[PDB]
Amino acid sequence: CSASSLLDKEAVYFCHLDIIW
Repeated sequence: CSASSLLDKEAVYFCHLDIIW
């Protein structure tokens, strides 16, 4: 079920990454 409900959590937070860095 969405990898313990992560998948989007990790993709979104890390790609958001504070305005690309």
